[PDB]
This record gives sequence, C-alpha cells and structure tokens, in this order.
Amino acid sequence: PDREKALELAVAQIEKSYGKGSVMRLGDEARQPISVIPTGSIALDVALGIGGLPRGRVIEIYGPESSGKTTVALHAVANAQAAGGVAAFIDAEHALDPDYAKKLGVDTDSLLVSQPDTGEQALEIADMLIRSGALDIVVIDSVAALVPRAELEGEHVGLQARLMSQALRKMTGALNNSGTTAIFINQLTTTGGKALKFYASVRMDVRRVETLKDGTNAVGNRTRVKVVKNKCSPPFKQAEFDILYGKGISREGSLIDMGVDQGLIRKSGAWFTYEGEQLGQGKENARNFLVENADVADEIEKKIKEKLGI
Ligand code: NA
Repeated sequence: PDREKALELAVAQIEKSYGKGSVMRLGDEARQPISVIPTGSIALDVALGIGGLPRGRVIEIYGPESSGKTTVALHAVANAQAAGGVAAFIDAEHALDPDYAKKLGVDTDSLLVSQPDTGEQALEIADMLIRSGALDIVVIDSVAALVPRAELEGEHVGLQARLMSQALRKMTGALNNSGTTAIFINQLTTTGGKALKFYASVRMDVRRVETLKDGTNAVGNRTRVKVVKNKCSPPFKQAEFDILYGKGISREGSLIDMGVDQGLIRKSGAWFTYEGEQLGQGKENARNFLVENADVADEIEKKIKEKLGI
C-alpha cells in the first residue's frame, strides 16, 4: 500500500527527469501519438505499439544483406508520401531499385535523392534537409557506407564512430523540432551503430525466416522483425509478414494473420471466414480476395485497429 505510491513516485521522477518512455512495464498499453508513419504491415504496426514509426525520432533498421530492411524503409517512405509528406533518401550504397520502390507505393519522381561524396557530407546534407522543417522522413542507406573524408582521401582509425556520435547529437535536436523521422539502415551494429544504438528511439532487427513458394518457384520470403528497442511503447515485441518479390510487404497477408490472431477472422477448416462471409480457401485466395476487394480489407483493418487502439 505504502510502497505502490513510492514506485509510482519513483517512475514519475524518472519520467520527468529523463523523458516519457524512460521506464515502462512490458505489459503497459502504448500512449498513442497524434500521427505516425505506418510500416506496411499491421502486425509490425501493432508490434511497435503506436501503430507505426514515431515522428521526430531516430530509427534504426538492421539485418543481413537482403533481409527486407530496405523494403521496410521504402514502405515507411510510401506511407509518409501517401499522407502528403516529402521524402529524402541519402544513398551511399547505390543499390536502390526505383521500379521496386514504385510497386510498393513510393512516389519516386517526388523522392529527393542524394549520393554524397563522404560520410560527413551525407549527414550534413541530411541535417540541412531536416532543419528545413519540410521533410516528413529521410532514409540513410547505409550506416557502414558513411566513410569519413579522411579515410577516403588516403590518410587514427576510429573516427567513423566519432562522426556518427557528433552528427547524431546535433541531428537529434533538429528531428524533434521538425517532427521528421530519420531511418538509418544498418548491416550485420556495424561501424558507427554503437552511437545509433543509444540515439535511436526504435531499433528493428529484420530477418528472413523461410522462402515462400508458388510450387517450385520462389515468389518471396516470410519476414520476421523484432523491435529490440522502443522508447514509445514496451520493447521486444515481434511481428512476421510476407515480402513478395516485385511487390513488397503483402498488406493483405498481414490483415489476415492479425485478423485470425484477433478472432475477427474465424477458420472453419482451410476456409477463412469474416462476419459470416467467406474470404477464401487457403491463405492465397483469402489474400487475393482482399486485394480484389479493397473495401473489406479496410473493414478488417479498421476493426483490428479498434480492438487494439492502433
Ligand atoms: Na531496393
């Protein structure tokens, strides 16, 4: 009785002294912001607690080569644009496929792109963009590619981490004020991510778990994402979803998964049913049905959000 108040007091002082998400019980509900950047998977949006990526914060998305981390980033870009936002993409990798981006939903024509000469030029340009107040989202591809000028110009070793540290402490204020989200893509956490690990409000570990198949042909990959860090909602939640080659994150696939998870979609055998109606036999028909019938896919989306507050 007398200790329940001391803990509430303790938590409050921590909250006041260090910020809103400085301590949380893992069973807590998330405090919902006004706006967020949805990820493309409702499952991931739920895993993040606040229904998507936070605004005015640093995000890290890391994983192996071709884990899907860039696909997740590009979906964040599409949704930011889809709600009238402007996007930028700081590219030190030169791997971007705009056609793939296009099929996800990215307005590539409007997408600001920069291919900077050095790591510090990359971060300075990003910061220049962020302070404009005009961007909703900027993506940095990638952390490891942010090679310092000195190293590129042929000149001890350790200053890439120092470059990130310096840049992030300056960038973090610019992001809060602007309400711009910065997503750092990072490989396997790798060459400056040790500062990013503490500056990031969200960190997402992205991985392939199995190849999806249409008979013997590889159509895509089931993808798993763990929110290892989350300052806006309890951390350590994970989600799975499908990335289909040439299309990206199957929005409809996630609606079904979370649909059955939430009891909104029942399962009379291999038949997925919704509201007395039938959606399809097997996952693909249920999936294909939802894209062909966008109105019911939004019905299922609104219902899932209502049950969880997302
Ligand atoms: Na790409």
